[PDB]
Amino acid sequence: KPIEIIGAPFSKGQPRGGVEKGPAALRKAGLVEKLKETEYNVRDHGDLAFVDVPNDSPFQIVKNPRSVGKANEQLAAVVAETQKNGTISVVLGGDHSMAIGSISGHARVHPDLCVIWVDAHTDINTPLTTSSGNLHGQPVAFLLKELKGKFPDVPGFSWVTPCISAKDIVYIGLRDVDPGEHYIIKTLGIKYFSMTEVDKLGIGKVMEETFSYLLGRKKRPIHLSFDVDGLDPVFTPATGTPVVGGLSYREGLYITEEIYKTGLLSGLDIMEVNPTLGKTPEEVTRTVNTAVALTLSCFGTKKEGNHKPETDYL
Amino acid sequence: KPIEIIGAPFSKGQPRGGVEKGPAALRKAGLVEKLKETEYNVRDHGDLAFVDVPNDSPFQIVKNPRSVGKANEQLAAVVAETQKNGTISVVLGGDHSMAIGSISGHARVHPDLCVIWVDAHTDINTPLTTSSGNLHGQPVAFLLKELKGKFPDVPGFSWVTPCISAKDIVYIGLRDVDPGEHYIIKTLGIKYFSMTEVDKLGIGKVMEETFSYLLGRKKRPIHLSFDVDGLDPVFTPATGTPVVGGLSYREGLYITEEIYKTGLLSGLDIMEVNPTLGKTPEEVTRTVNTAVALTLSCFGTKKEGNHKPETDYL
Amino acid sequence: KPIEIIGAPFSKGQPRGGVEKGPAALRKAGLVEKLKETEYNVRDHGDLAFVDVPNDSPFQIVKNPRSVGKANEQLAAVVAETQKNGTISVVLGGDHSMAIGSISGHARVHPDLCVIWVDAHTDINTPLTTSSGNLHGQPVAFLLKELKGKFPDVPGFSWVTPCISAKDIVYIGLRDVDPGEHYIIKTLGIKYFSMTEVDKLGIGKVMEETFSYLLGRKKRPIHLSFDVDGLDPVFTPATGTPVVGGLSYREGLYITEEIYKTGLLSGLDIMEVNPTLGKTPEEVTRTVNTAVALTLSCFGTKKEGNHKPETDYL
Ligand SMILES: [Mn+2]
Ligand SMILES: [Mn+2]
Ligand SMILES: [Mn+2]
Ligand SMILES: [Mn+2]
Ligand SMILES: [Mn+2]
Ligand SMILES: [Mn+2]
Repeated sequence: KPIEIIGAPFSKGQPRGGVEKGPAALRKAGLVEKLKETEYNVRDHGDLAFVDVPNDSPFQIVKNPRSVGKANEQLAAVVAETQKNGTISVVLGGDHSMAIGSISGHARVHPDLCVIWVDAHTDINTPLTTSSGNLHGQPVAFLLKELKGKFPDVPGFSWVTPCISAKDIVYIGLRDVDPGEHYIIKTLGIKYFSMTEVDKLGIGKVMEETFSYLLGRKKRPIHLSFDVDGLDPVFTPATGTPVVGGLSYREGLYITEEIYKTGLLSGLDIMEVNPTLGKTPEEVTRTVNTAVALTLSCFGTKKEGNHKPETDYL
Repeated sequence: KPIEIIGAPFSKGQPRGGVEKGPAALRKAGLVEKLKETEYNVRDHGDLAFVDVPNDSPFQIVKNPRSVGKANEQLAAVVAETQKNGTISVVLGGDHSMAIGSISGHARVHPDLCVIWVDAHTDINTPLTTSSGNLHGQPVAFLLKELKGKFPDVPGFSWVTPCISAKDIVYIGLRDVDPGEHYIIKTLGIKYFSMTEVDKLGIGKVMEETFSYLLGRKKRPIHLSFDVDGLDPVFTPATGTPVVGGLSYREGLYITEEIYKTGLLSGLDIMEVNPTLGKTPEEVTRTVNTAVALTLSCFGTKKEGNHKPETDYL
Repeated sequence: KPIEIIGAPFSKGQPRGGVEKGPAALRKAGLVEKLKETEYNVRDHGDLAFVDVPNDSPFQIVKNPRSVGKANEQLAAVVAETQKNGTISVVLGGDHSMAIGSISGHARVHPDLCVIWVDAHTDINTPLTTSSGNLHGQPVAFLLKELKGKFPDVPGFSWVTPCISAKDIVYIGLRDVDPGEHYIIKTLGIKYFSMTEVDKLGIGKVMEETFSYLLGRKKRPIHLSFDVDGLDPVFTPATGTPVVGGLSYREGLYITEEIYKTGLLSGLDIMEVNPTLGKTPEEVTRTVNTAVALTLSCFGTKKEGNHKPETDYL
């Protein structure tokens, strides 16, 4: 099967600045040429060009509503499209808000897909519950069925069609959940493994459950939405939402690693990688590199080593 | 139920200097206002005022005997008192030596209480076995029944009445135990989980045993004596007794976290936080903040998120 | 039983420079006097003197072939010798290439021995498969039976006699395996626990399997070849082959710790400790000290404390 890399230099989900420089920093780090070396075929679709909706008045709290809406509309399209041609979609963020289009597009071509969301946050706050109007913290809401109608209609997000239900998604990493967000997830009984779960079970066990829970019955495609801030800041320091006590490098890789072995990786999102947010070059480097790492992991690089089939190295 | 915060700016247990600035650095870090936001009621009883016994000759090895004795006498009083009025006692150290009064006072109002001691050390060295005469390393001894008489009588500690037996306490973190201390704990068969145990079992399992072991039969109150140096120096760098390979942040929180869920937290001690001991402001900050973290954890903040009951955020 | 410390200031296995200063930095750090304090007898055999074979032309890729061959010939001798007199052999590297002689000598006196290899690498690349000709990355190959003949004959390694088979060795730590190396290990079905395994199982479980796998049937001696780079660079920073996401300090100790408890430690190798490779004195210090740590662990120091038998400290 083939891979399709899609840039998503967007940053209006987050109030900060620099995440759009994400895909570029990733590419820069050799992400493609590297992916190239795996047993997958690679094509760099480039970075979507985003048209900034002039005069994007805040729809209440929600800021840059239309700017984001249109942004995601394009992406969901490009994604859906390449998904249609059976290529696995890899989106390079850009902030997590772009998630909406990535999943939406995907859903179209693969509606039975499930979602593995790795992040310190749920990003499931609704236009109402957000304490900011930052959409990079409301992705799961627009995509969620159960949350349909449960909030007004934001300008530009008219095209979104809740494409998944709480029994289709699993969180991993959570450690900073807003009262609303918590309520919402505890109410809709959404399966997750906050750091406490992980601490109690061990990444290993966590994956097992995560997998049998989302794939026990039907073996549907898997959409991995990996928020860089999900790993402790000690590995993914360059982000806008750093939270202490998060997934270790090793844990993070184990996840991407196990998900590779499932052979069901259909869609991937590498988000919140914000180059400008680095106390030192190192940090920014460190981040990106693990970012790249995770990515290759998802695609077969194994901590246990790799060799080319049908080839006697002796 | 309500909370009672009691400062314990003491430092004569340790030979170093700066721990008395502990409670202040904690307070400073927003510890109260933060605690305030939990579903507990809060009252800051202030920082006991300690009278330095002029001319405190070393009772043999034991240094600043009377200075400490009187220090703890006051605390055990204030503690006992507020415990009586059913408020959960939170002591901010100050060095671990102050533990004696914190537990003693507590014992009075709740003698059936058990103790969860988190620390890299046992601090169970007797006036005889200590290699220094530093009392901040002899707390468990004065409080221990089994060790009653097993050593001379120190000036000022005349008031102490061994209030617990080796089947009432559990250590977690141990990784630097003196030959004596070891002997003593292995002799009196005291239950513990040194880092090796934790490595073998996983904080999760460790808590399970820790809980069924100390609460299997009777569901007594729980006295948590948390020594900041119990976490790897990578989180709690600002202390006088740093030891490598200790509880991670995540582990440390899991503990306080589980103990919160038991609903039996009766007494707490936040010790050895020594502001002056920081290679950089960061370290000192980092420490304090996790210190605060642990504390709030004990009181309901959950890595998995928090929302207010009977409130539709929608 | 007694201990025999043998220096191996060698560095021609690695292209870098400084590892020969290893044993010295270790000694310097109190390694002996420390070991002395354990319930083992200690004798410092000194650091073998190595004669640099003048004009060591690269046998193809393999560099410094003869220089290394002769180096290991001496060691295998000294090792074999002291092993004969029933003393447990402790070799202080020096680069991992010296492993060949350490194991070889050992094998002679204890051919039924098994090997626990802790390292980020397999160092099982053959003169053919190496991408460099650096022998410090080919140890396991020369010692392996299955790999006998599977490659030309290197100058100076004429004396080596494949002394163990893939069912006698277990890797722990692996996270950087060359395509060849991988192939070779997956082909010969060699048991190992790469970081992914460890992440999935937990050092604890890993040791269990490691032990029942290598000692289930016969309780043979154990040869521990510990490559310093096996721990995350965050503890063992001073090495030529640092790899991210490796064994933690705690994990590393747990291993040496469990292996101590088996009572079967027959041979040990403390390698790749390269003093010159330190961004700061600290790093170099940090490394060495954990190096020493591991070592003492293997010999009875327990995170859970230590006391002298038949002695009432009361
Ligand atoms: Mn996110
Ligand atoms: Mn996030
Ligand atoms: Mn203490
Ligand atoms: Mn301590
Ligand atoms: Mn090696
Ligand atoms: Mn290595």
